[PDB]
Amino acid sequence: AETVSFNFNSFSEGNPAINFQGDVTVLSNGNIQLTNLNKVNSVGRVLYAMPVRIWSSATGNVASFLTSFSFEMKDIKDYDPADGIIFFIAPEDTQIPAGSIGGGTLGVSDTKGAGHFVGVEFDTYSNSEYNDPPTDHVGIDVNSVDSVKTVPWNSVSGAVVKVTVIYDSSTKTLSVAVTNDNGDITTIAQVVDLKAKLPERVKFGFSASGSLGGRQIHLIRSWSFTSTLITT
Amino acid sequence: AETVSFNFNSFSEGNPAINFQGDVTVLSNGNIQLTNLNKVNSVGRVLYAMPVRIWSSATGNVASFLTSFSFEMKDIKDYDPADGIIFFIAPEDTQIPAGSIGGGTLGVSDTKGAGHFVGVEFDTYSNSEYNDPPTDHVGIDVNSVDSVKTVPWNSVSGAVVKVTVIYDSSTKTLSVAVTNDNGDITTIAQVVDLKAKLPERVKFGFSASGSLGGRQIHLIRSWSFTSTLITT
Amino acid sequence: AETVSFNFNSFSEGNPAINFQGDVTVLSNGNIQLTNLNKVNSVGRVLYAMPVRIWSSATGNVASFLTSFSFEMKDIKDYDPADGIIFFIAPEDTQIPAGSIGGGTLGVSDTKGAGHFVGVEFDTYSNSEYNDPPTDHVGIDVNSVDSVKTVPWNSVSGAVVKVTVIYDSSTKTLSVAVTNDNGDITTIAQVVDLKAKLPERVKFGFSASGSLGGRQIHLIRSWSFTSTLITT
Amino acid sequence: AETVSFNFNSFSEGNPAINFQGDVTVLSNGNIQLTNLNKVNSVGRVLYAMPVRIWSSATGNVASFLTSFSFEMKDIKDYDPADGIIFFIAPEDTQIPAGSIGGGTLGVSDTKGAGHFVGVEFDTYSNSEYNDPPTDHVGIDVNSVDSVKTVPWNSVSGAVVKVTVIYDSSTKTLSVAVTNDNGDITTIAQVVDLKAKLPERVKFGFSASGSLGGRQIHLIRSWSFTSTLITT
Ligand SMILES: OC[C@H]1O[C@H](OC[C@H]2O[C@@H](O)[C@H](O)[C@@H](O)[C@@H]2O)[C@H](O)[C@@H](O)[C@H]1O
Ligand SMILES: OC[C@H]1O[C@H](O)[C@H](O)[C@@H](O)[C@H]1O
Ligand SMILES: OC[C@H]1O[C@H](O)[C@H](O)[C@@H](O)[C@H]1O
Ligand SMILES: OC[C@H]1O[C@H](O)[C@H](O)[C@@H](O)[C@H]1O
Ligand SMILES: [Ca+2]
Ligand SMILES: [Ca+2]
Ligand SMILES: [Ca+2]
Ligand SMILES: [Ca+2]
Ligand SMILES: [Mn+2]
Ligand SMILES: [Mn+2]
Ligand SMILES: [Mn+2]
Ligand SMILES: [Mn+2]
Repeated sequence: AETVSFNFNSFSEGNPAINFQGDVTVLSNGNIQLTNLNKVNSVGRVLYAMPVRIWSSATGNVASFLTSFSFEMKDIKDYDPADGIIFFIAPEDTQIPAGSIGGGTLGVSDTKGAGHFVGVEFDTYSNSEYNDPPTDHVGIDVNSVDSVKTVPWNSVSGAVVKVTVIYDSSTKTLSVAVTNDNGDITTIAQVVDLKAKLPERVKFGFSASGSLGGRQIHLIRSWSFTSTLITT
Repeated sequence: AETVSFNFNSFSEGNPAINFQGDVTVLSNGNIQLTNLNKVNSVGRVLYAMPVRIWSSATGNVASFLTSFSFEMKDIKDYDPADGIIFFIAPEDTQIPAGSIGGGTLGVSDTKGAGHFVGVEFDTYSNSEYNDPPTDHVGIDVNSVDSVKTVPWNSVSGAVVKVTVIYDSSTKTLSVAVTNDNGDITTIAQVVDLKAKLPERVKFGFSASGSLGGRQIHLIRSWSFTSTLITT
Repeated sequence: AETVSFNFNSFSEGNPAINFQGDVTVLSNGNIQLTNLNKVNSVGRVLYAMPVRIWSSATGNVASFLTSFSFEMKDIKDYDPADGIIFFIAPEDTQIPAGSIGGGTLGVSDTKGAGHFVGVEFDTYSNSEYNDPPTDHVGIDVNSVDSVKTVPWNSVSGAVVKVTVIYDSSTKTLSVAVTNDNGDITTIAQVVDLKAKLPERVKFGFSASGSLGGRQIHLIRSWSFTSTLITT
Repeated sequence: AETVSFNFNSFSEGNPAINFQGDVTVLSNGNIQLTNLNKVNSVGRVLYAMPVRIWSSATGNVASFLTSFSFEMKDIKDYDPADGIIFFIAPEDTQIPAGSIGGGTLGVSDTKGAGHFVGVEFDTYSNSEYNDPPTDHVGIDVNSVDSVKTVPWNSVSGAVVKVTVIYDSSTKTLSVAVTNDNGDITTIAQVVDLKAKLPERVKFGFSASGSLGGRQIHLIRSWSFTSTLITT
């Protein structure tokens, strides 16, 4: 049993266990602020520094995992509160796309909206170019920000959201339970075959992005995670 | 939207919010103890007092939910660690099976292993009459202790186990993640139509059982739960 | 080469290898509950029945021990979570001080806070009369609850805490390491000359107390111990 | 609260969480074998992949850590039962010494015994060139295999040994508790300033070596670890 687990109640610039990319920043309170409010097309991403072996080519066994995190998206004048956050899974060599425009790409794809990754996105801006629902939403993404599936949701400015994700290898099911400010849960599940979509080794993390007129605070407050790959 | 959220840090058999059936007892430390270690074919169960409306005959909507709980199973001389714990959902009028032989029925089915309920079992004994895996296991049961699906698990005596369950109405999936002592995680998911297997009004709870030579300590420590049904 | 080792995964007041002093009871789950929630100034202690030789009056040698135990402390309505647990070493004829007032004395000292012992305390109520720090803390005590040194700590109700203690004769150093709920560790060390503060034969154990308004669950889940006295 | 914690009950050729240097090899049973029996002056080391930040340049705070593990040293026909196993901390760029001659350098220092590391050695051969005690022994080394302090010990062929170390950052005390096969314990402590002897980012692991005439099986069976640095 090859297992990976950790728990962050706060963060601090300096911990080698974390990989910072782009305009990421660690506030004084311990929170991670993914984007810069004075930059255009800002993009910041945080990843667990250590790669996770989600599946073996030898045994063909895929790992299952449980994870929970919490974030916040406070509005600021006078920009459009966009574009949101996305928890994602990518190859360990992953970097912010070359010449990223941020915006509706959430920092994980090119302009077309494609890229190499898997993710649960929290959209606060309806990008019609990526077939985005009309209202805020939660989506399951696979190599594209044009979600394979999405569900209506609402991002309350200054609210702290609680999220729980469960991946079951046996069924390739990716479950997401989102708990809003008002104690109401929201959920979206989807069968995503990770062994088919990503390499044996990957990195998990968070990405947020903005643009010219679309900007907002993107805070990642906590994150606990555990993954287990059977080796027998 | 219709929501129901509650959280139990510790229990008290003098609390109206919970129904106590069988030989359930609440130890001075707040712990719920399902089986009586002294009794034979001891059956103990707990249910949340107020029924939860998991679906509408008017709208046809099914509710999604996120509930988590921690329990503990510990051995004793000179019996066999048995039989197990099971998180179940059933009709609001549910009661322990008439003339319950406890044992491998986890106190929710009849001798043939059939009852009206959907739940997640935590098996510590391999009953062949119910086609059980040769080892300890976690199983998804739908009206029978002859699990729809199962996963090799390991019940470590004296260890506090954390369990997280997600029910996505849309896909009808029931995902489960269990954290062991060795820090490794175990998961199991399975599509189940609550709407087709259960009434619109149900009750959630826990139940355990023992036999003649099969007995062990079954303790439910904490339990949080939130479910939301859309009415629009 | 004189060694004394044992291991308790659970307890039972039947087994005589342990003295039961005070309001201590043993729950059906095998947890040694040290205080009586319904009593005022309750005090309950537990000692390993066999006295341990921690130093020879022949060689002048002192023993080294490695011991680890796990406890739990949980709040209760509607009293202040008090007062704490203390692992301690004392003369084999040790008993709860005469007319103990529980509370901050932790059941090991008299009113002023003086007693004949040595232990690691897990204090959960700042007692100014005993120069207690402002928050919960772990302290090393020598014939007094006015700790020789303490370190900031936090008690999480219902949380199962693990502790590992090492005592090195050569350096007369007592090193503690607390493993909290969240996963973080808290340590504290202090040079304590055992052969100078106690007699050849002593008894190891736990204690806990309470007052009129200070009450809470003080459990002892497990306990392993190994000591070795060089006789060569 | 910056914390790093993991737990290996076994290992696997392929886990990204572990760096393998030298003759290291992973056995079919999960053990790690540090030295190659058919090689001269063999050297094999295993390290925790992620670099650990033991102290901060900003807060001047040094972290504390708890860690335990078990290993096995078995004889072979018909080489000399040498040289031993060392648990150490070193700069994140630590590599097997250049031109390493193995033997009594335990693969962590040069021919004169010097090196940049901190660790607990389990010496099974007496190297007078490093001022070694005459009998098997455990020692606290600081940039040298000429131990800062040692304690008589005994390496029993085939025996599984359990070790627990505690580093209290405040007193800067490094404490070690070893448990021979016969259940007896051996302890050794010594103040060591990590903030002074090592950089901010270091790595933990195990090392072992042999010579042309001295060889033996060095196995690392398990390893758990928790370090915490105070950010506030
Ligand atoms: O809250 C529980 C607490 O109760 C006591 O606290 C000391 C208390 O004594 C009364 O004499 C004084 O009037 C008041 O000012 C003091 O605060 C108990 O001593 C303490 O250990 C704890 O149980
Ligand atoms: O006004 C906000 C809006 O601005 C653009 O049109 C960007 O492409 C979108 O992603 C969004 O940020
Ligand atoms: O040994 C215990 C075992 O005994 C039988 O075989 C019962 O049918 C099981 O349910 C279990 O209680
Ligand atoms: O006999 C074995 C012995 O051989 C030499 O003398 C080496 O220097 C030692 O490290 C040890 O390996
Ligand atoms: Ca968008
Ligand atoms: Ca069974
Ligand atoms: Ca106090
Ligand atoms: Ca040597
Ligand atoms: Mn979208
Ligand atoms: Mn079963
Ligand atoms: Mn104190
Ligand atoms: Mn040496």
